[PDB]
Amino acid sequence: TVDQQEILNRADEVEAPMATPPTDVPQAPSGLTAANNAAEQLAVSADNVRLYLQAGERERQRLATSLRNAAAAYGEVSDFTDLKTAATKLESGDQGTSMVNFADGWNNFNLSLQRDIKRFRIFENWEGDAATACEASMDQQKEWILHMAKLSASLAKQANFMAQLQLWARRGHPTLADIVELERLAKDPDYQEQAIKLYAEYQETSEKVLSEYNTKADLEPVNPPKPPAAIKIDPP
Amino acid sequence: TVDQQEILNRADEVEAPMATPPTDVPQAPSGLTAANNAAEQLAVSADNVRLYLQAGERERQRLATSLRNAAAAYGEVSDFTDLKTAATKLESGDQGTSMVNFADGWNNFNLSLQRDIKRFRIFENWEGDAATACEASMDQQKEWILHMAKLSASLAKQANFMAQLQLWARRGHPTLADIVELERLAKDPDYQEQAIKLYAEYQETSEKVLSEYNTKADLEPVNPPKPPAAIKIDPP
Amino acid sequence: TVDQQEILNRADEVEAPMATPPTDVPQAPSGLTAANNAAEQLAVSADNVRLYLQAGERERQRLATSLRNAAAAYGEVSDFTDLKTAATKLESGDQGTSMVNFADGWNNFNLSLQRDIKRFRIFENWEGDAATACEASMDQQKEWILHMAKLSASLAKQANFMAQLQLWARRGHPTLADIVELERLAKDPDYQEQAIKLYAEYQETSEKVLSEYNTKADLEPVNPPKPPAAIKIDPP
Amino acid sequence: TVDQQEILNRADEVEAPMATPPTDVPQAPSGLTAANNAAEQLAVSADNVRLYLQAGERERQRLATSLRNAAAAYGEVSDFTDLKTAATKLESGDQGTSMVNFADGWNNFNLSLQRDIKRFRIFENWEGDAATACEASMDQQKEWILHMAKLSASLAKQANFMAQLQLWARRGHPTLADIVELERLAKDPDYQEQAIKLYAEYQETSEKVLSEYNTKADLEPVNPPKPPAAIKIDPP
Amino acid sequence: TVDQQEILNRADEVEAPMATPPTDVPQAPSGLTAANNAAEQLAVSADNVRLYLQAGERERQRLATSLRNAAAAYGEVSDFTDLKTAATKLESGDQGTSMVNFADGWNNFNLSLQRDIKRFRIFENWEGDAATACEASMDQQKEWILHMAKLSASLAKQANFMAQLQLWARRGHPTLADIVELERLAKDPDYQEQAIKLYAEYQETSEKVLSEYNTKADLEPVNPPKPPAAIKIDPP
Amino acid sequence: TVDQQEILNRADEVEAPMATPPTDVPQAPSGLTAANNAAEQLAVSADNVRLYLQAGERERQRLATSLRNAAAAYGEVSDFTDLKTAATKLESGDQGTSMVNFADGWNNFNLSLQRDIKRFRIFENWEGDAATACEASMDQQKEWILHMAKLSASLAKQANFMAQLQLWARRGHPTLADIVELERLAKDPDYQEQAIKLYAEYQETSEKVLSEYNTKADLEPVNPPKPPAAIKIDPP
Amino acid sequence: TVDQQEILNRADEVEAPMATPPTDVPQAPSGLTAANNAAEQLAVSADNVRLYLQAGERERQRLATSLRNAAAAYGEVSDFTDLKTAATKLESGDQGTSMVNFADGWNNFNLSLQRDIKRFRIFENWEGDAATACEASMDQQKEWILHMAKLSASLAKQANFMAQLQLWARRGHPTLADIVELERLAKDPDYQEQAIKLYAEYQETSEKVLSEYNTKADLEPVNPPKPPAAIKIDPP
Repeated sequence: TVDQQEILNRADEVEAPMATPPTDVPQAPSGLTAANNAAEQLAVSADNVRLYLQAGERERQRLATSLRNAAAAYGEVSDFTDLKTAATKLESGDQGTSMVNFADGWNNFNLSLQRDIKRFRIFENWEGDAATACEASMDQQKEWILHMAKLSASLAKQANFMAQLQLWARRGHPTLADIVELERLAKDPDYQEQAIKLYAEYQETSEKVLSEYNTKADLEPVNPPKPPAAIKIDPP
Repeated sequence: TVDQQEILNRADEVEAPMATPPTDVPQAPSGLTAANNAAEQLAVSADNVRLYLQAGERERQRLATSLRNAAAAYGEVSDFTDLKTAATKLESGDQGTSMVNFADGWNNFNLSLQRDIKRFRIFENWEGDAATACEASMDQQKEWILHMAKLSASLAKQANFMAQLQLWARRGHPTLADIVELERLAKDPDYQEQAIKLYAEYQETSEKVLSEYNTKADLEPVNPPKPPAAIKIDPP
Repeated sequence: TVDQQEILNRADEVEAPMATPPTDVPQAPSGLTAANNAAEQLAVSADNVRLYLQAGERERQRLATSLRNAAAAYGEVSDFTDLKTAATKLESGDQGTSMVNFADGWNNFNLSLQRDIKRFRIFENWEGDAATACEASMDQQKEWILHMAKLSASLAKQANFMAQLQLWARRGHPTLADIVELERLAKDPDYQEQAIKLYAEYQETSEKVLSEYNTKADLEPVNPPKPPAAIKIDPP
Repeated sequence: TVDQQEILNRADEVEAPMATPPTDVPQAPSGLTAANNAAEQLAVSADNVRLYLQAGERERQRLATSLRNAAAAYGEVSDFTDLKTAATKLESGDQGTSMVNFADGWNNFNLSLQRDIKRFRIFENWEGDAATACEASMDQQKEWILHMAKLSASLAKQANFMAQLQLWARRGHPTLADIVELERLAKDPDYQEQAIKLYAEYQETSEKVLSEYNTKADLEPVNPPKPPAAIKIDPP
Repeated sequence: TVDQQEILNRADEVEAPMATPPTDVPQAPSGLTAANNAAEQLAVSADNVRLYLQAGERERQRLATSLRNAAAAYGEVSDFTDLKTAATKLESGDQGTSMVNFADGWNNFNLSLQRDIKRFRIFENWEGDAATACEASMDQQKEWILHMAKLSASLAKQANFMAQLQLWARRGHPTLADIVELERLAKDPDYQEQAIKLYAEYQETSEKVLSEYNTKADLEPVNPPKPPAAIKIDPP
Repeated sequence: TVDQQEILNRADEVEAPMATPPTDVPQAPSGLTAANNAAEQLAVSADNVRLYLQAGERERQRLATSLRNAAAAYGEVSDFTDLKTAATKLESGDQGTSMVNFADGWNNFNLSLQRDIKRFRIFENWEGDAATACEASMDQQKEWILHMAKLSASLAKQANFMAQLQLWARRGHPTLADIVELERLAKDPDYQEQAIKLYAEYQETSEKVLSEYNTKADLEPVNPPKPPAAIKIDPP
Repeated sequence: TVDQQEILNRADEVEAPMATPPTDVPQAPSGLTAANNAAEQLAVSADNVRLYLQAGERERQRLATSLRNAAAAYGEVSDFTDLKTAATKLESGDQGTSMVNFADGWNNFNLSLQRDIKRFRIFENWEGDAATACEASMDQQKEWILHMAKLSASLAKQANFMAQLQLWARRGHPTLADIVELERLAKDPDYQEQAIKLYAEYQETSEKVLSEYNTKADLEPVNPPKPPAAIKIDPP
């Protein structure tokens, strides 16, 4: 006939908790202002993704309620200070370890969302109009979940990008020790022919690296779409 | 039953003031005419963004009013003068510090708008047609707010671009001191073989740098979309 | 109740004169035929923009009339002659100063149009169907004004482009003095081995520069869209 | 009241003759077959543009008639022979002067069409449904005229392109005199080591230049859109 | 009144024969298999274009009949054998002369179709609904004719492409005489150090040239659209 | 009157057999696994094309039946083993001859389909609604046939691509004989300085060639569209 | 008449089991974290594809049921530890053999799905509305199956990509043995001039290779579309 028990089991399965998203807060990789902006952009994007996940959770409760109603349809139930400032900022911070932890957490969440779309599979023994409509609704929830996983992945991708940017800038930029060297070796009045040249070259490379850093550390915000409305089935 | 108190609390939350946008006026980085044009373009774009923010504020008041009405639905409640002119203009101004302050303010505003979309989350305990319609309206307001944050970001991005352009032009262009040097060292009649060559090279590089400056300092205007109309719910 | 005085004040504000567009006529930067074509294209585009501005002015009068009617709804109220020709033309004219004056005027007009969209802001105290419709109409006028400002900007951009093209061609092309030199130094029969070589090189570079000049001096016409029709509100 | 005289004056203004298009027939720049094809393509495109201009003239008469009817609505009123052939063809013809005359004429026509859209401006003192409809019709005619001017411009652009192609090919291709030289200097049996090399190089460059010439001289046809139908207003 | 004679004259003009398309059959430029494929592709495309031209001819007869009916509405009326094979094929055939004759014929047809759209011009003295509809139908026929001319042009363009490909391959590929030379000079046992090197280089260049030849000689088919249906006007 | 005999003749012509597609099975050019995959992909694509050709044959029978009914409407009728493995596989197989036979067959089929669209030409003496509808149906069949010919061409193109890939890989990859040489010349303990270098270079080039081979030998599947449904005309 | 037996045979043919998809689980090619992520992404994508294949199987059962009903319609029926860590991870794992086994299995599945669309061919002897509708439904199932085969192919393609990435990284990155060498040869205090240079170069190349590895090992998820609903035919 009609297997109400299959429908009830599927209703409990569809609103079971999914994976818990990460909650760690990523810190700025360095002391540069663009780095702090990037870290704050990531934190805000993470908060917004968590918020929309709670919205999806509500949609799944409503879908489970509709399934239970559908089941009940059957039966009863030259000074160096600019260079020194740039270098000091660049070598401060944690150099990206918290970014990597952030990215790992969000990649894990990506994968664990992807593993959890079994709960939206089609029914074995249920058929008819209500079953078709509920399957369409579960399919929509599945699509939204996959989109959310993709957003989680893009979040982790941006965090990894920030970590690699920090490394690239750190090996492309004159060290604080090199700047202290160049300054002192400019305190002696025999090398000027060389030190002044080196100062100009450092100051060049520094402006160049920092311009690269400032533009590439401008992260896109992540806005999650709201989950599609669950199908509503009133109690009999 | 129906939690009117949740709706009233959400109505007060949705029309609470958001972050205040920055009001500082960015100055031209140099004395060049294109720089002044760019600064004025930025000032006008900032004014226009502030104006549309006031429009969005009105839409949020109307949305709060509609929520209060919906709640009441339940119960009672060769001369060097061209070179000298070019250099003098290029080294005048504040060299972009007010642009950087402008950009910082607008990036902060970007982030603080992004942090303030909690006020548009779905309802916990409210359901039905009015709740669905009000959620759709809040979702629209949220979308508009995110677009406005994106425009704020683009504003700050343009200001940062102007600051970097000023630096690039300043290290790519012969100094006023170098021009005074070249002129004087051309006042002595032994070096002509060299000074005339150097004059032509300077004048080349100067035209080149200034053409770059004039085209890249042509900033796009920013026109904000008007906020979507709030849903209207009449009093019972 | 309903503030008729706000509506009447807004009606007077919306049809107040806007900035006056520039009327100066840009001259050809040189004697080349493509330069004259470019100057005439600019003059025609400027005339067409001014014409459409008058159209927009009429639309704003009609909008003000509709607002006054809406207010009344409440209560009572080898020879060198080709080279010598090319050079002589290239060094004639004003070399682009009138183009720069033209561009400055049109950039100023761009900015002053952008500053004048306050007159289309939403109403504070007016609400209902007529207010919504009038706000939509003002929004349309605002959009058209911003498009017109963008066209003004593109006009100034083209004029600046012509000035820079004139400079580029002038420093890329052999001078009239250099051609007179090469000719005379070819009047003596000892240098032929050199002068004939130099003549061919000049004639090369000249064809090259003039082909560049002729294609890049082909300016797009500017056709302004007509302003959207104002909303019509009949007197009561 | 209603100014019939304004409408009648505008009716006479809208059907006044516009500029006369050029009628000169462009000749092939050289003797090459692709050049003759290009000249014939240009002649056909010019004929087709002139034909559609006559169509637009009829539409303007009909529009003027409709305006007069609308006014009456108010009151009473190794051998060298392949090289020698290629060179002989390339140096024949007029080398592009008639192309330049053609292009000048069509650029003048472009500009003079652009200057003649005043006749489609909105009305000062006429209003209502018929006025709106007639303004829409005049706007359509204006759009068609601007498109026709753009086509005229593209026609002149192609003619200029053909002239520049002729120059480019002429300075990129071995002269007839150089070929006669190479042949004769190959009649003496001491230089073969050199002349045979030079023959192969000429024959290379010649095939190369002629392939370039043949593909770039393949001109797009110009098909004018027919003018939009004038609005029809019957006599009262 | 109504000029029936104009309509009848236009009916005879519209169904007069147009230019006759060429009927010559293009031969393969060489003995290569890709060349034979290309020639057959061209022959088939030419046949298909001729077929659709006959279809258009029928549409013009029907249009003329409809015009006559509309008129009657008023009143009564290392071995070298792979190299030797490649070279022998490449130097066989007519080397592209029949391709050039084919292309000339089809370019002439292109132009003569373009010259023959006068027969679709608007009417001078005929007006009303039938005239508008017949003008729309003639306009459609004109559009189809222009598309057919464009297809004829593309046909000639492909034939010219094949001829140029044959030339390019012939001067890029080792001659049969050079291969006989290399073989014989490899029959003597003193040069091996050189001949074996040269054999490998030839065999390289030969594979390279033939791969180029085989891919570029893959011609697109030409499918003509069928002509739009003529408007049908029944006899009175 | 109405020529039924023309319709009956066209009905017999439209369902006459078309060309028979090739049935030969293409073998893998080498022993590489990607080559076997490519050959199997080609075999499957060929089978699928043959299947859809049978579908089109049924559609043509139905169209002929509809034509006969329409006619009846009138009257009565370092070890070297990875290198040795790679080389041994690369030099096995038939090196692409069966691919070339396959491609020839499918190109012939392409052309012979293109030659066989006469059977869908418009009618001479048949007119009216049924004739128009049957012509539209024949036009659709013609379009499908041209698409099928294009798919046949793409099939042959892929086979040719595989043959050229086999040649490219074979001359870009160290021979089995060269690998046996390098190994043995590494069996003697005097050359190591050289042989080890050569081994690394071979192993490099081999990985490089095989990666190229594996990615380019990944062939797209060919899915034919089903033929459009024939028009149905019931018997009178 | 109507061949019910053909329909019943086709119903049994359409729901016969298709090929069984592979079930092997691909392991990470190395010890890098991105490699583990890639392997897990592949495993999840494989699981999701298998799930949708089960969905398609249900659709084919329903289609077979509808066919049986349609049949019944007729009758009764400087330390080195970062380098040492990087190298140790890179050389761990199986270096991609399980990826290659995975890819082979999924390519086989691709091909075997492509070979199994005979079951959706059109009917020989069945005609009418039900036959047309069932053919459309089978065509849809065929389209879905081809899309699923394409997804299987993309799955195998990604696995092959991971294997090639592992090889590329392994020959682009300093060996663990080379790092042990460089460290020890830095334990002796005579070579520093060289070893320190080599350490910096290794550390460079290592960061470079690992950044490449981490970004290219970021695999797209594969989301299969759900199969189109089978046509429903109720029993008579």
